[PDB]
Amino acid sequence: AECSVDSQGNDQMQFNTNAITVDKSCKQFTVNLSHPGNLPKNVMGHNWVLSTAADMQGVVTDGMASGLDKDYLKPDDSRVIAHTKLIGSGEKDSVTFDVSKLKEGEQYMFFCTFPGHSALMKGTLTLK
Amino acid sequence: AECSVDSQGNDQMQFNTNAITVDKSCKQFTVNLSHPGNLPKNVMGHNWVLSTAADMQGVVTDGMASGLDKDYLKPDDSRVIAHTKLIGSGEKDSVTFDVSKLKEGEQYMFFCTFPGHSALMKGTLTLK
Ligand SMILES: [Cu+2]
Ligand SMILES: [Cu+2]
Repeated sequence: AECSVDSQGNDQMQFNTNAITVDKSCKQFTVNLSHPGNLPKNVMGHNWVLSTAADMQGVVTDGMASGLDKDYLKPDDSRVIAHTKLIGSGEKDSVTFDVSKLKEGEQYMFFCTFPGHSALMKGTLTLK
Repeated sequence: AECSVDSQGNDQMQFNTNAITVDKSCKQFTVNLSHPGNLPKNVMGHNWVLSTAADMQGVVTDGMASGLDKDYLKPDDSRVIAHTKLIGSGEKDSVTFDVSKLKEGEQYMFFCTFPGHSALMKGTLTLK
């Protein structure tokens, strides 16, 4: 805990939070994502993807085009700071990343890239 | 147009209209649904479903429980007044229903029951 947060993507197409702050003392930060619900990945999969607020749009749009087999992420997208995989219900994944990749004074956004989901499944992240 | 309306459901989970006025001189009313875009039915499928504003929530919950193969509509649901099938991009479907099944002063909603889409794809239908 302290440098980790548990996140949930449900069958209603929402995340349980919309603002995560990363404490400057953390060397690494972990996101544990679970998918409560009953629906399969192909109709209601979720991932936790991080980028800057300004890159988000590019990542969601190139992710959408890559398709379900690339977990709707462009392979080696260098706008992507960190991402989990695309999980279906009852599945779980965790991503740990370097806090050094964040810089204080920049807005980040986490979001899901499964088509249409970022309209509700998104939140701000900031290093503080 | 005369006793019919054309409706579109696109890749960003939006219907092109959000209010339909059926007119009382119509014995029947037709809604012609189409889906602009490129995503298939299992990612961005849409249907047009009508029920009272009061029954929409159960129709949505039971719908989501029916599965993709049942087009996310509970078969022979008593509360659905008219519905198209679920369609992906490039697919088209229509429904004609009799205007005697709507009464004056009752509030009706049209909506899409594909998981997560109702919160964003819905509108009111009025007998005038
Ligand atoms: Cu999602
Ligand atoms: Cu829909």
